[PDB]
Amino acid sequence: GSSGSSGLFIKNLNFSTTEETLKGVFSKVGAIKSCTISKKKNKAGVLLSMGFGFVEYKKPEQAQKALKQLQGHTVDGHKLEVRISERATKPASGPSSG
Repeated sequence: GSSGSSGLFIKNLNFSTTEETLKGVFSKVGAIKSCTISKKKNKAGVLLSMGFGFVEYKKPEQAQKALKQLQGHTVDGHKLEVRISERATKPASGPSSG
């Protein structure tokens, strides 16, 4: 019984994709409060995405819109998975090699 929260979880983020571009695409809906993509220090030591990130908005609404509004958008030839951050259901990340 509570509607209204900030934050957005993204998946399938092309390693090539950057924070700048992400802000632009999301900047269409409204003013972004804070954007941070899951990036770690690799062998080289460069901040590279991990295929997912977290976008924040100034108001719950904006996030509620950009959620699906941005969903389906063909980015880098691949579609991203947008979800309402802070969701009870945990993301099931399957393996790749095998």
